[PDB]
This record gives sequence, C-alpha cells and structure tokens, in this order.
Amino acid sequence: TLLTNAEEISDIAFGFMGSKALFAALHHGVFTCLADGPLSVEEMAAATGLHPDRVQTLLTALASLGVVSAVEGRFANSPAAESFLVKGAKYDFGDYLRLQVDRQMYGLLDQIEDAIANNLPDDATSSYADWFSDPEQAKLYSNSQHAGSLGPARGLAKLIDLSGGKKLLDVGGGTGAFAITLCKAFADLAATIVDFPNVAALGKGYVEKAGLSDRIEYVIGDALRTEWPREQDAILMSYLFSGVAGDEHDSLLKRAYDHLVPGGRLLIHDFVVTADRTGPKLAALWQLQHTAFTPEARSLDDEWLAEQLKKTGFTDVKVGPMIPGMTMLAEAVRPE
Amino acid sequence: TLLTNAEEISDIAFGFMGSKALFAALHHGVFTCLADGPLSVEEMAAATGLHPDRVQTLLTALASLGVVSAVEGRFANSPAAESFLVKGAKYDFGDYLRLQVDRQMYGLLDQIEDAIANNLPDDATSSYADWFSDPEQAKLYSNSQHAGSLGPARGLAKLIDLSGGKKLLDVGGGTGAFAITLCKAFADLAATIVDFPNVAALGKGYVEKAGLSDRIEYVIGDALRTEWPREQDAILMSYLFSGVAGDEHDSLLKRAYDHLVPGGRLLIHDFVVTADRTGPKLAALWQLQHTAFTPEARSLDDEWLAEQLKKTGFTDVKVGPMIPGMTMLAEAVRP
Ligand SMILES: C[S@@+](CC[C@H](N)C(=O)[O-])C[C@H]1O[C@@H](n2cnc3c(N)ncnc32)[C@H](O)[C@@H]1O
Ligand SMILES: C[S@@+](CC[C@H](N)C(=O)[O-])C[C@H]1O[C@@H](n2cnc3c(N)ncnc32)[C@H](O)[C@@H]1O
Repeated sequence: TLLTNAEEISDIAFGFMGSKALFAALHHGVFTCLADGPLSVEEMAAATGLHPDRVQTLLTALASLGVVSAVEGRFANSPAAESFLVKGAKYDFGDYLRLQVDRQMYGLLDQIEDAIANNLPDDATSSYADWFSDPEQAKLYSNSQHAGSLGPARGLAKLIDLSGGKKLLDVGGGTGAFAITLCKAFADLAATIVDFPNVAALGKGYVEKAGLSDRIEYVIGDALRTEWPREQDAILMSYLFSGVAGDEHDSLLKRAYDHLVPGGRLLIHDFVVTADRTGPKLAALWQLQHTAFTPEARSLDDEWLAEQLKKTGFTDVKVGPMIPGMTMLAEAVRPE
Repeated sequence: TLLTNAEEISDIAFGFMGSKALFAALHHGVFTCLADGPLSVEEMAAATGLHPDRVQTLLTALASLGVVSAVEGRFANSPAAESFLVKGAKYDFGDYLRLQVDRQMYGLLDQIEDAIANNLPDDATSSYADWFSDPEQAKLYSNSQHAGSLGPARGLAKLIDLSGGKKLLDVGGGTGAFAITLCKAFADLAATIVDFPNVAALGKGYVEKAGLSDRIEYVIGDALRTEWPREQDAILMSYLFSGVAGDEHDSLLKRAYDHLVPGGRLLIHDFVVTADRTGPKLAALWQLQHTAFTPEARSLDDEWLAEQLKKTGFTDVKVGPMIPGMTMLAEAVRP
C-alpha cells in the first residue's frame, strides 16, 4: 500500500498511544482480570484496584482498538487477548511487552531524532555496553529477552543438527536461552557464551537452574575486544549484528569463519529486511529501534548478507524466515 | 472487529515505533526533500546531512509503512506525504506532529502506568498548571497548539453566528487561537480569555500580532478559582474538560450557566466517545493521553454530556461531530 489519506497518516502518528494503552493495561493486569468472562467497569475497578473512571478511560481506548469487546457496558477479552495477554496463556508475552518493550524500548526511542543524525547527547545511552553497565537495566532487559527467545530457540533446534561431541559458540548469547535450549536438546553439546559482565552474571544463574554449569561456560567482555575459543563446530549470532556498528560487520564474519572447524556452521539470526526494502515491517521498525542506542547501525538486508557470507568464503549459504514477519535465519558452512 | 492473531497484536504493541519513524523523518525534512522527485539513499544524504546507512534505515521503515515508495533503490513521497508532510503544502501538518505530538506528548505518555493508578511521582507533570509554570514549556505547547486550533476555529467560524454586538468568554482559552479567528471573522465581537499567567503573556503577542489588542482581554488565574465576567452571549470551552479533574465537571456546568445572558449559547469542544464506549479511536486515545498529566480526568461520552447539560438547565442541546473521528461539539442555549 501507499498512503493517500490524512487519516492514514494519523493512524501512524498516533500508534504510540495505542501501544501505551495496551502496555498500561498489562501493567495492571487488565486482561487477566477478564479471563473468567466479561466484567463491568466497577467489577473491573474492584479486581484491579484502579479507580472506576481511569478503568473506563483505559478500557474504552482498548475497545476502540478491538483489543477487548464492549457489549452493554460489559468488557471482554478479544481472542487475541485470551491467547497473548493473559498471564499463563498458551502464547503469553504480556510480561515481555510491559517490562522490556514498555519500560525500556519506548523511552529509548525518544533518542532516534538525535541518533539518526549521529548526534547523541552525552547523557544518552549509546550502546549495549553502556546500557548494560547498569545491572538493573541488564536484568529488566534480559529476563524478558530470555523468556521471549525460548520459543525461537526451540524452533532453531528442530532445524539444525548438533548431536555428537560438538562445541557451540554463542556470540552475544545473552543469558543463554539459545545455548541452554540447544544443550537440553543435544546430549553431548558443550557451549560457550560471550557477553557483557552484567549479562553473564545473570546468565550463570539460568545455567545453574538448568543444571548445565558443567556444559556451558561464559567468556566475559565486549565480543569485539575479547578472544573467542577456537575450532568450534557451530557459531550462533542472534540479534548481534543489529546492535553493533556497521563497520564491524565484515570482521565479525571473518572472525567467525576463522574460529570454525572445517564443516562448521555459522548461524546468524536477526532483523533482516528484503533487498527491495519494502519490509517486513517489524524487521524494519526493530532495526530503527536498535539505531536509537546504536547510532552507527546499518540496516541488514537478505542479499547483502548472503553476498558477504560468500565473499567471506562460506558455502551452502541460505537465508530464510525464522520468526515470521520479523527475523531471518542465515546459515553458512566453512568448506569440508 | 476484534483482534485474533499475533500480527494484529504486534501491530498495536509496536505502533510506537511506527510513530517515531514518521516523527524522526519530519524533524529531518525527509518528505520536503523528496518533493522534487525520487532520490537515492546517497542523494538523500546530501540533502539532509544524514549518514547514508541511517537514511537507508529510516527510509526502509517508512516504506514498510506505506509512507514513501521504494523503487529501484529510489524513494519517493506517497501522495499522502506529498500532501500533508511537505513544507508549504496547502494542507501540511508536519510541524504539528513534529513539535507537539512528538517532542511533548510522546514523552508525557511514559507517565501513564503510574497516572491510571493515580500514583504519579512528585517528579511528574501533574496538571496543565504545573506543566506551564515553565515559560519555556508554555511557549512550545501553545506555539504548536495555537497554530493547530486555527483549523477547528475556522470550521466554527463557518458554523455559528457571532454577529451583532457580541461579547465572548473563552474559559480555558489558551493563546486565544479561537477568540482571534472568531472576531477576525466577525467585525463586531468582544473577548475575554481566561487562563494561566504564563500562557496569557504569549497570546498578548498573538493578539497584538493580529491587531485586536483592544477587543480581547485576559482574566488571569485558575479558571476553577478565579471569577469570570458575567452575562455573556457565548462561553467557549475547548479541550478544557479533557484536562481537568472529573469532579470539576458538574460544577463547571452550573458555573457556565450563570455568566450567560438568558438566551445565550454554551459551546463545549472536546474529546468525546460515543456512549457505547467503542470510539471514535482518536477521541479515546486522546483522553488517555490527557489522563497522563491529569490523573483525575474522566472519560467524556456523548450521552452523559447531553444528559447533564439538560439537567443543569440548558435547552435544545446538540452534541455532534467537529473534526471528524477526534472531537465533538456540544451546543446548548440558556433559557
Ligand atoms: C538482543 S540481545 C539477545 C541475546 C541472545 N543472543 C538472544 O537471542 O536472546 C543481544 C545480546 O548481545 C549482547 N551484545 C551486544 N553487543 C555485544 C558485544 N559487542 N559483545 C558482547 N555481547 C554483545 C547484548 O549484551 C545482548 O545480551
Ligand atoms: C488543550 S489546551 C487548548 C487551548 C484552547 N482553548 C484551544 O481550543 O486550543 C487547554 C488550555 O486550557 C488551559 N487550562 C487547562 N486547565 C485550566 C484551568 N484549570 N484553568 C485555566 N486554564 C486552564 C491550558 O492552559 C491550555 O492553554
């Protein structure tokens, strides 16, 4: 589509108000209160401890987005709410949305006006490093990121095979959602994770909980300045490229190729747009979101990625969907 | 319609990114640069001082929203962008979105999680009054609001008749973006804008810079504390109820009755939702925005309104649109 109407501009301009309506409602557990059938405003005010008038304002907003129904002054969850926003639901990501997206991503995006001009102010967050140097920000971010990545990680295990005596290197593997999931799926797999000190310290705990402390080690520090383990059987880079400066992209590929045994696989998972630069929409929006605290980010597109991987010397290069409408999986092999 | 799937919820959850893509682009004159025809990423960088890789990211975001087209490594304005987001377009409104909605409203909506639980930090902006203690602040708000209320003000200069010997009382008046457009349409018209000292002073510049400095007055104070000029022919209230605590509503209804000449009309312009609580969307969202810095605000519906009016004494009250899909106009007449 190509917009023609002022209304269509308005819808875009005012989307942030929609997001915050959804987000506020999650913070006060609105959808969970409705899980047992429709409630009135005052029935809602009671269950949530909100004032009847604020709840009315919030629910009216939600209804006008179709997030809930409003029938005879009674509110009820939409099918989407039932599945995605109720604590416990099959596809729940309410906590992901209100913790990381709302409390962190929303505010940070107030920086893009300066970030896209490569003119951040001194007091702004200018990188993951700077950002995660606050241990409360590292946690707020990582807890939701970990829960959110389990699904995709389980999706990933189904695609690739890492059985046998194999070593995995996860550059920027956060708190181990991928490495842990992979290690639970493949018996003889040993993993190494590289990340920032505050992220690694939380990671250690997830790895203990899972009883994998004997199979998953952390190598702490900035991945660009720290040494990686050599002769790995596979290397994973999930949401790394998006949060790193454009000038670093080739060297990461070259380093990766070099730390891989012959026959080894490079796996890159990230927000990637199609080369026609038309979408997917969420990949592009997330790319812009990372630019806000990564002002030297370059947009990844699928054919650049394929090309650079071949330029780097990899083979059997493929790029395709991972999370539908949002991320792609690129896959490459060091010759054997 | 009700949402069912992930895409539809994501669309809501990530709408803020969409909004910011549009805003960033405006601050940097993207669409204005594209007005002379499609441009490569490189050519775009030349015209804006922005770095190529970053224009590419901004432009890709926008193309995926349909705001620009993307063809052969070139970007061009969508017809909507060409019409409404280019500097000097008959219907340009890019600066309003850029300055008020982005620079101010977006930041203020971060207070919403605490505001709907009536629990703002002392740090937070907790009312129009508190907000406008800062002259720097009162200026940037009205700057883009006053110039944005001209439209609605014109559409109301086409509607009612303020002809003859007529006095006006614009309670909660702002920098008089209404009072000004009214008289200027109606040769013989008075004026009496009540408001806040920090904003008054700005509008005095707006009236002086229009030539009306002797018809329009100002009655400094907190409309709820300060007394207004009695016996008027018309008492406007635009966006007032929206940013005032909901317990001042009924009493604002009685008060406004007094200061009119029996036979004089009252006008309420504001965000009002249909009684069934389903929209319009922009009206519902704006009430939520205003609740961010008005934690005591009440949601205005069309029925409650028409209802309480009549209940206060007014007659032949008429509640109807006004800026479709966003605001309504009430209209009553004093016995
Ligand atoms: C978006 S997150 C998600 C982590 C994980 N790979 C996943 O898929 O859930 C990116 C992670 O990479 C880390 N990271 C970013 N840049 C890094 C760098 N230069 N060196 C090491 N770690 C980095 C961040 O700390 C963050 O935890
Ligand atoms: C959303 S604005 C719009 C101004 C103008 N009436 C218009 O139609 O564009 C609300 C105005 O009313 C003022 N205001 C809000 N509450 C007020 C109060 N309790 N007393 C006096 N002025 C108030 C604000 O200063 C602001 O200028």
